[PDB]
Amino acid sequence: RPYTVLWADDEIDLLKPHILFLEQKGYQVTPVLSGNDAIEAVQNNDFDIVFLDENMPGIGGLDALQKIKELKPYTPVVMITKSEEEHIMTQAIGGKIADYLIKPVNPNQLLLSLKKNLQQHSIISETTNTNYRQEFVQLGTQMSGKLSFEEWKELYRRIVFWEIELEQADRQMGELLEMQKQEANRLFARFVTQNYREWIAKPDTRPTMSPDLFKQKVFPLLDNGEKVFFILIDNFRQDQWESVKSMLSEFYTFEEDMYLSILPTAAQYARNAIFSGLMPLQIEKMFPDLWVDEESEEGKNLNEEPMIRTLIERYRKHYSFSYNKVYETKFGERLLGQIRSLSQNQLNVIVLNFVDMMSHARTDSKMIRELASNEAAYRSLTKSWFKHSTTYNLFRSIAEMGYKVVLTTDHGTIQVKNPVKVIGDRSTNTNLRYKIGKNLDYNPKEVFEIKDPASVGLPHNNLSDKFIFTKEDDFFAYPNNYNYYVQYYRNTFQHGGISLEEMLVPVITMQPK
Amino acid sequence: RPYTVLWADDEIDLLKPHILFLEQKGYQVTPVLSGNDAIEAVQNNDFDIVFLDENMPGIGGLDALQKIKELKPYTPVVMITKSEEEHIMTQAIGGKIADYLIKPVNPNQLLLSLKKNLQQHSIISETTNTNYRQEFVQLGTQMSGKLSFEEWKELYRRIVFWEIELEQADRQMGELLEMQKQEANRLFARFVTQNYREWIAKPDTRPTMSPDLFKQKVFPLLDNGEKVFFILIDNFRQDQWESVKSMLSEFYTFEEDMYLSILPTAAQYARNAIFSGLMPLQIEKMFPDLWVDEESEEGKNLNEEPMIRTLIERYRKHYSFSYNKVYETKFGERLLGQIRSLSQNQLNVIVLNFVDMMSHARTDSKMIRELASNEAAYRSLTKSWFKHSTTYNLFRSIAEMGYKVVLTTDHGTIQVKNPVKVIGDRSTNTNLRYKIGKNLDYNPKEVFEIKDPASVGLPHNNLSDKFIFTKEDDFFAYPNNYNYYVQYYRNTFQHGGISLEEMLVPVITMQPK
Ligand code: BEF
Ligand code: BEF
Ligand SMILES: [Zn+2]
Ligand SMILES: [Zn+2]
Ligand SMILES: [Zn+2]
Repeated sequence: RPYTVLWADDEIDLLKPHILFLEQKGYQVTPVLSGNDAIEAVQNNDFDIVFLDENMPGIGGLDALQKIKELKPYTPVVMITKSEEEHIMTQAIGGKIADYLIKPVNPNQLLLSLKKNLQQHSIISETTNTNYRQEFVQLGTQMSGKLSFEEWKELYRRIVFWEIELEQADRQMGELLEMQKQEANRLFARFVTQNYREWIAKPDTRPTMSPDLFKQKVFPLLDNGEKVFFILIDNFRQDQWESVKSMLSEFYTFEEDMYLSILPTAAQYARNAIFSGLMPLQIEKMFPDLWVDEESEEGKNLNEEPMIRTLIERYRKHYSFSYNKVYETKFGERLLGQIRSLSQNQLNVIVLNFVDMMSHARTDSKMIRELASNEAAYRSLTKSWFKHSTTYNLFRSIAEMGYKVVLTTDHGTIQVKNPVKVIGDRSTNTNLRYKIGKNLDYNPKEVFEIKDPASVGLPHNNLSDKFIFTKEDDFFAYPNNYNYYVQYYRNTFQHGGISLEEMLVPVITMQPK
Repeated sequence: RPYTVLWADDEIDLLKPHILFLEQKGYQVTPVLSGNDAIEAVQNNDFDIVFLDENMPGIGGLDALQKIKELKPYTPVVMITKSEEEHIMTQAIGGKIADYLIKPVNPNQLLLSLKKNLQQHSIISETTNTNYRQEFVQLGTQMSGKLSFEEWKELYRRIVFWEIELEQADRQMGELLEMQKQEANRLFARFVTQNYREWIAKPDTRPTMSPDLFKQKVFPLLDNGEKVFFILIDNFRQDQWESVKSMLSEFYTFEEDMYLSILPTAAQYARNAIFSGLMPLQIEKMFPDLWVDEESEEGKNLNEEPMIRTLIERYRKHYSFSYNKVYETKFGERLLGQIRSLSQNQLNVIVLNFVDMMSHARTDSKMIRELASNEAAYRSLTKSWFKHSTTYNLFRSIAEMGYKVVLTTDHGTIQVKNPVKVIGDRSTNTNLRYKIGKNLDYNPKEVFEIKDPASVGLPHNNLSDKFIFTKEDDFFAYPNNYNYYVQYYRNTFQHGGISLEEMLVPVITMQPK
């Protein structure tokens, strides 16, 4: 079927050359001479696009626009007029005009406007597929050759970008990236297993990790006299920052970067390392009060504010600061009300936990299994919360206050696929991406064995304790009810292990506009 | 602040007057001679917009665009070239260009695209605010007089339209419509309580209601030899339809309409009326084995496929039909996978329950309390579900199967606000918007008294039973721990009573494009 065009213009006869040209290109043009005729035509038909002229007898062009957008809000309306007035242009833009063309009109301009407003989705789709197939060989070739951390960053940023651009494409085109994604995870998995021990041993030569975050990305700005809001959104992947960055460009300049999470990828160690500036083991030694062991019943991140103080004082700084933790809407509302009473501190730290709460609810919540069945839904559901929670307005006010913002997280999360059999003490931790214990049977290769936790800067309730970690998208399953739990945990989001999603996380330094 | 423009063209010299015109109108313009110089400037500067000439030395104009979008995807780009080729248009469109202007370009045309690509949201907001006040007058006029059912449809449609249209505006602009909506609900409740008993007694004259839906909206299509998918999304408000119809306009054209759900606005009564074509009392009188009374705890809508068979038979029809109920996520994926097999039926009934489950979860799920805290969030969450669940690809597949779709619901829901004291019994039901009881104590002025359930086509277990319904945003609250349950149920979504959201519900007839 060919596309239909409704063209309303009292001088429609002067446009015969254009109309023949359009009919020549396969379009079915319907002419009328008044806006009343135009509205009636829209009432009784389903045109694909409407060309309107501003100056007509009787009803005006912009009035027909308003009435037409009430009847067919999804049908693009192009305004084609002699007038160059600024109030006419403005009103048309406000009337939701799809495009505005000033007479005299190049016939080829009409052609462009018809392609862009009737086929931009189908066109963008075929280009994206083409441009992806173009870059496919480079991707596999880019990762094939062993590469540096800085290159690993760009490789992942690239895969994320493609993962988002291909949400709309067909399965076949989706799977080509999944393979590349998981193959990258496999290759990234072994990449960290080779160097993780030496990053702990050699802090000078290592990449930025959780204990260095405040030192590399926060202290420079504070020392430079800049006022900062450090926003920690627990469990915020790279692709979740891509999903929300468009909302924030309206208020901020982005200085995007990434850093490496320590293992395990969970708040107990990675987030405590961030605010303390130390590895968990050094937290237990130097500050035994502030560390909470794994076997304890109490929460494991209740002493982040005092840790911040030790970090500030340990570096001989005298920053004024504040700490707020929003784990419940109503608390985040009160914070949004008193936000501007924090204008005195050089550093305001806000922790948001809903995304981690939601990521976990993907397992034990019927609601979130549906609303985040897949990663695209997960990202969309993340966008909805960012917008309609206090978070959006929170950023808006901070931008008004002139505070720079370092937006980052403590770890990501990954959709788990394959079970890894493990058996341990009943008192063994219940995390599915890492386990702590002594009497643990498993296959050493299938996991990432750490028999000397002190070397990787991790404390232990005993001193025969060993750490094991899943890699890629694996997850631990116990032989009891193995058939059941593997069903229950397949395709859920789990953090604590090793993967590009979990470890490679964004740290965005944002300047208000 | 004045907006920054980056213009890249090898013949920049010639475009100088265009630049003075832009710079005259308060636009900072930065000119480069090639993409390479353009690609640099974007990294080293935060530009508001880019102007890309296609044909330049070395770097391809389109290949620069591809880079700029990957660096600063949030920044619009306008292409201004002498090219009139089709693929350059196509490639530029596929590169996510904002506007494409053929040389020679009118200066006012460059002004047009600058207003339309850097301010559009602000202009639309002002126009929306202005236009609503002008229409606010008429709406007040429409409500002033006595209203027919058809006028109630049109009024409610326009309230919802402005409800969504004003999501992007100040609070006070939202409180004007809120007052308008509340007044509309008050009159509509008055309108229902005056005429409801007449409607059940005069089928030939009453407006379309639940037991009439199939004969009025489905059978005429099948009689005309059309293939119909009847999709009932439980608990789907007008504003929820309004939120998704953009997604569907890509594949269907719509004949939008609304009908009245019978009371109570609950699946047990309204939805069974739909599929049986009878009032609940008639379902019990004629098909007692298919009716499930209130006392029992078994599901109340488990015999809808038999009811459809009796409806087809009752009207001496010979339709081939299927019936599928989706509440699990996995089952929906199975249905989509096998959607083609339903091509052997004239009528395909699909029931989707998630939106109702989701709506109820707004009460007892701290997840949905956050994700659907307000009506705007409720709509945003319905949109993401529709898109990223199997529902989107279900309508997609149905259109490709040349099937006509009748999308509707059994009732809406309303955010409750004010309690209405009621004394009942352990036997009394738990619905917040209506009660059934032999001995109910309440203030008759705060409810709609049905002492004669049979007169409104309702069954009951005891001869002295009666029905009472809340109106507007009221909800029933029992005296014991009244204070706790008032604050607990306040601001939740509840259905079963009288309101525009609950009763005046959409029925869309859709034709595949
Ligand atoms: F008469 Be139209 F506005 F060119
Ligand atoms: F040289 Be450009 F493509 F006008
Ligand atoms: Zn965390
Ligand atoms: Zn977590
Ligand atoms: Zn229902």
